[PDB]
Amino acid sequence: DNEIDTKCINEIRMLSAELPLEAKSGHQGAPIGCAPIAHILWSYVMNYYNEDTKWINRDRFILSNGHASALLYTMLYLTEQGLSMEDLKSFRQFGSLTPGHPENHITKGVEVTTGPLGQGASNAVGMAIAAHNLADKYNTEEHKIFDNYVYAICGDGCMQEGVFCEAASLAGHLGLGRLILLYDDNKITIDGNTDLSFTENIEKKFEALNWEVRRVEDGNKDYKKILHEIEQGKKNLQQPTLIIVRTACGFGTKVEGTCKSHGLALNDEDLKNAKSFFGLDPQKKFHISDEVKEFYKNVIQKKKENYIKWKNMFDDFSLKYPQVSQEIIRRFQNDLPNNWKDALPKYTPKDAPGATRNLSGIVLNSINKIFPELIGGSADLSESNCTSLKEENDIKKNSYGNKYIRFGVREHGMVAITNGLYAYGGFKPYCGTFLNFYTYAFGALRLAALSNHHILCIATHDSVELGEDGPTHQPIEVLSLLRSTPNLNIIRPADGNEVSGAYLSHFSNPHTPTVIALCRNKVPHLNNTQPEQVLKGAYILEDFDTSNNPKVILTGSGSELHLCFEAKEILKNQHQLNVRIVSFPSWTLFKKQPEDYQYSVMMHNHPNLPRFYIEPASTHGFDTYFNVYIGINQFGYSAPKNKIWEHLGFTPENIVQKVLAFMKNKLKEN
Amino acid sequence: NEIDTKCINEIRMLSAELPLEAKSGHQGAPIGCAPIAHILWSYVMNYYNEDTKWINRDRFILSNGHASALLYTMLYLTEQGLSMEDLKSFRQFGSLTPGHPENHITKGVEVTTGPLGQGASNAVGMAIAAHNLADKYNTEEHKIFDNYVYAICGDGCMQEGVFCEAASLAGHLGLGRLILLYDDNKITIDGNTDLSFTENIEKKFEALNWEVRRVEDGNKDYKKILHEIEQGKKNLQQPTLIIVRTACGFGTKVEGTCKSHGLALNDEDLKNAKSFFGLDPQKKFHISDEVKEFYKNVIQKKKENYIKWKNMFDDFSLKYPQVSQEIIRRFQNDLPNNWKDALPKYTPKDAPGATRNLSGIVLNSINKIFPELIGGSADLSESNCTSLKEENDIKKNSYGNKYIRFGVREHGMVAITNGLYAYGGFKPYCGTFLNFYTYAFGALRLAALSNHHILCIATHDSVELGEDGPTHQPIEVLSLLRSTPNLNIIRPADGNEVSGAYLSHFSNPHTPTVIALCRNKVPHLNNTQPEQVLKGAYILEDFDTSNNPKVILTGSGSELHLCFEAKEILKNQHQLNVRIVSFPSWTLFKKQPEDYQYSVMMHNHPNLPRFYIEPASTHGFDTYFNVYIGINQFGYSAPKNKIWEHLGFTPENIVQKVLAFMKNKLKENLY
Ligand SMILES: Cc1ncc(C[n+]2csc(CCOP(=O)(O)OP(=O)(O)O)c2C)c(N)n1
Ligand SMILES: Cc1ncc(C[n+]2csc(CCOP(=O)(O)OP(=O)(O)O)c2C)c(N)n1
Ligand SMILES: [Mg+2]
Ligand SMILES: [Mg+2]
Repeated sequence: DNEIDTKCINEIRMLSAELPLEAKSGHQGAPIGCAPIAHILWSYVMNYYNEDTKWINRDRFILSNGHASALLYTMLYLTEQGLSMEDLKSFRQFGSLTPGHPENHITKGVEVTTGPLGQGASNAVGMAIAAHNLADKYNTEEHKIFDNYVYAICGDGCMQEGVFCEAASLAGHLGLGRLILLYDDNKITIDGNTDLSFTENIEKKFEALNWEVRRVEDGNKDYKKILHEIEQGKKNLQQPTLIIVRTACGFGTKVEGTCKSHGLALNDEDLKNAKSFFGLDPQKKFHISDEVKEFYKNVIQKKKENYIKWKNMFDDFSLKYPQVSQEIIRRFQNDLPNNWKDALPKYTPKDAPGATRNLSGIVLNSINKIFPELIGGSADLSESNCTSLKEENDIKKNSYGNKYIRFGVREHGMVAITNGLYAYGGFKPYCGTFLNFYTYAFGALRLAALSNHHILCIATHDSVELGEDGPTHQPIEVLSLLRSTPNLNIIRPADGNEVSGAYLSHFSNPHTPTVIALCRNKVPHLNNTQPEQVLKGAYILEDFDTSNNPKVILTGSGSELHLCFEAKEILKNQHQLNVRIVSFPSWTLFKKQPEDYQYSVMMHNHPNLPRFYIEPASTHGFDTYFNVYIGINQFGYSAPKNKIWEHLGFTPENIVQKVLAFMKNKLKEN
Repeated sequence: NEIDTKCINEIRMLSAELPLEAKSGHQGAPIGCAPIAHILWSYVMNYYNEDTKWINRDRFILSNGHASALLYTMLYLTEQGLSMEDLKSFRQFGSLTPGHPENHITKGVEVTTGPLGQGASNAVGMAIAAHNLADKYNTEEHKIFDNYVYAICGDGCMQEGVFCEAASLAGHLGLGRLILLYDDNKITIDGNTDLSFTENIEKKFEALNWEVRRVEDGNKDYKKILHEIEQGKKNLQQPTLIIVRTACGFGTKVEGTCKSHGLALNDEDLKNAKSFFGLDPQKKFHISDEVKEFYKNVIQKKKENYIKWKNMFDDFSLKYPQVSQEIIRRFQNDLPNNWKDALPKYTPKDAPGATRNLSGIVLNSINKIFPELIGGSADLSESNCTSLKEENDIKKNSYGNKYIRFGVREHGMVAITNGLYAYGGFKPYCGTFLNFYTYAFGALRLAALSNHHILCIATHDSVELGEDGPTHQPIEVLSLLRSTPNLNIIRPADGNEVSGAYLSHFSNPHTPTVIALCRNKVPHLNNTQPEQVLKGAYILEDFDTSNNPKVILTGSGSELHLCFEAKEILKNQHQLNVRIVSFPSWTLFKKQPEDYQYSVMMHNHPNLPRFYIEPASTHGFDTYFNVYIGINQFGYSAPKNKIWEHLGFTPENIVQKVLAFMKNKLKENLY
């Protein structure tokens, strides 16, 4: 043993613990407990380059137990990856680079946003898929361009969440040996001892999932064993490795091993006492000794030396294989393939009707041919979701350089893995399930929006239009949910041109996740639909004529917009009205537009103008743009689509009656 | 004998005919699981066909809900309220036989399934109830509650996180009254399970502290199915998983292919299958006299067992009348006498309190008079304020308690809470931070669809929670809940409204309630009233009789007190006539007559300033309001006061927005 390692570990414990104390808010116990793991990971195990936190061959790190953020920030400070001491002292303060739970959009060296338990460890499964795939796709005998590992720390909370139960099952099924998960086995959660609620035999469970399991019995002091088990885990490339590290929460302090150690239970005096216990100066606050600084300066230098060897190898590879090097650079710069928009199909009303889910499958297969970086799949609904890619193969154990993932019945794990694939870099991932079952996964979908992860969510069977599977499958509240979530696009295309526009919208908004809502049965290709105009959220398909007849606006989207065209025929020829038709594929994209544009389309500054909307979902929000509408403020039915639409008034005849009734009443009041 | 095989095969074939008639649905699992079903209803399960709400019945759950045609066939054969004409109306509008089972529609359907993983997780809650009631009420001579929970699930349920969570809790609590039969058929929709699902299930469930049993030939070895179920029942210290290997679509042309999952057998195919199984291929929707006679005898034997129980319960009720009356009251869903006396009352003279703490006071008050109150928090008992003083945890070998430590398992917690309600006899509650109910929305939405009367305590409801930051601060959740049918979301502003929110929950017994509660202290407000919370919005201070220009300020939760501070400025510095409206619940308000809604909000007046403040998405606000402060972005890791200052949650910013709206309206009207 060299005392410098123990000195580093103990100064990391106390600096980390000081951040919540300064903020009077946050968690000290796990940062103290996990300091040995962190010292080992950053000083000996992980390969990174402090001057380029986006190095394409870095080992990615994820703190799944995100409440331990003070530990991560201490490590990013010590390894000079972009945090100053003043940043550390700004822990949990407005606008700081050190929020109470790590956010990848705020802080360099933070790969994903954690805090909601189970997400980070599931994200890491997706990064391990990426690491295996790219090694298989690009490495040669002499050039190991991608040879990196995914390291994560988690606690008991992540081990209980279903999202990580799902992701861990897939990780074992796929044999992702590049994943190393260190579990802080400290017998503590917020309510108290884990014995209150959590007594699984974790080792036996993870062996049943096809993980390799290793153990460190004294994770507070045996940092050489932590290093040894990590190094041995890396040698087993056919199984993800779980390392169960036994620690004491708040080790060495007054609150050690009690559930109060979870949070902020060490004041100034308690930290002085802990510093004395650990052999440090109790009078120096926010202090790193010269010897520890010198140690981490040397760590940084050794990391850079390893980076320079890779860089020289990459330059040699790039001379020998220029077109492959060009592809790698393009993918990791998030640049899109040359002439990619030529892959988006175009249609006219003379083409045969098609379901928008099927039209989406045509687009997916078209762009798959020119996007080497496209990756994803369905949660056991590949045919119904139309996500299958012709002539591609499944990612499977010992065959990672493929594009299609069989997620199985794991919506939440799916989306978190999809998040991890995007966050790794170099990928444009997509996922699929029925729209109604994305709420199984909203924990991870909300994080895509907060994290700016550019993921594509194919969501078919978007309404009661799906028919006999019934109310447990028919969304009512989901469109409203998505429209109420910041930085998320929900697009509900009406026909083939608009499906192409929905994919165009996704790739034109590269910091925002997209959900494309798609219908089950065929709908007609409509007059004047335009892919580029989907980007504006709403646009006019047929404007007012030049007559002096009373004016009406009909608006719709998805599988009901064609009903507005049918209603227009009746209103025009049977009731002598002047009807505008507006397509409303995306509320979120529309809200981005200047108000002058929004009023030019919806004319919602006119109180007496009939402004109609139809949508098979909750009417929450409709009063913003509309003053007469048909929605669904109830659960659905197990019945054929036509019977549901008849019962709920999704017919041209009912649109007509609603508009006429609004107008007759308006005229009488006028 | 041959009768059991004949019963099984007629069940296979009648079940397979319902989707064919509807030209929609799933034939393979109903065929594959028919032997399990025959054994469960004919030999294992104790029920009473004339009372599907018998309090000591064995509850059954079909977790692989796409197999609904099988369940309906059994409810028909055991005469539990479905006719042949109902079976022929499978998946038709208004029928009692929807494509996935719905407890609100069909007698003998205990929970609503179809979303995978839910039913098996509900069954864990049902097993908690069965263990709890046995411990609470049984005596040496009177086994009032001695029943078991039976469930069938497929591969999909075994992959879903909600059931991974619930199964972990089931093993931790040692719920030996739970028996789960797993249809291990190597098939899901995409194809072979080896595409995505290769766990060693037996070893995994042993690690979760389940007992695991197996039936290697679940297509034909029905005696072994019966044997393993009966042995599973004898181990009361562990839930039992029975891994039943079947062939999806066994005996038919699609046997063992993923095409068998859905609708892949036509009229000719079913004739061929009937010949394979020794049945008359020319008779459709047919049960033979021999099979009808067999199930008539089953029903009579179940009734004999019920009469024995009823006689014992009558003897118990004479010896312990007060206890018997409590059991009856709980299972009737009736509330204790004078229960509303448990709801505290406050005035503006009382000291400020956080609404989460005030909720904790109400919970402990009603706990004293509600023996049927049960629940807990997902590892946030202190922060959610859900702890019950002087109550004990439910734990292995100690089930007659009221508090559940759910651990870090929000989705499993809500599904278990659903199961506790669906069992009968309970008023369950659960708790987590509001932002983490979207982890559990699969189950929460089903509470609404199923009419499960569950209470969801949801604290830390906004950016007001402060430094934990944007991963913890809801923006979209209030809107989601307001957009969900048959669900109440209530955000009480102070102590009186917290009592009103509990009043609202127990006054609306077929609707789940989410109560959104804040972290820090807020003042008790003028004229708040618990009974008025039932109307969703109501006037706290109404207009005076002056001719000064009118303004309405509306708020809820932790921001309503800001409207009082803004009113003081608008009245004293600007001479305006200001109404204050409390808006604790959009969902309760929407169910009021329009005339009431307009009398409160006055949203038929375009030029009247109608203000609202809420720390969440402005989606929906234009229904009642024309000027407002919301949050259409994610939050911040920062102290609450810093966030409110930055985003304009201040009395002075309310004043500026109202005055700017008014100045502009005057200018437009002068034109
Ligand atoms: C999904 C979710 N549910 C709940 C919380 C609240 N919470 C934060 S940490 C924690 C559990 C703490 O246990 P563990 O992960 O073992 O951490 P330790 O206290 O040992 O550091 C919980 C429930 C959360 N952050 N995310
Ligand atoms: C949460 C959820 N996701 C997806 C579906 C769609 N779905 C219905 S059945 C099924 C898989 C069928 O697998 P299994 O449970 O093994 O049933 P089997 O085909 O063997 O009868 C899926 C994905 C669903 N009903 N619920
Ligand atoms: Mg812990
Ligand atoms: Mg199966």
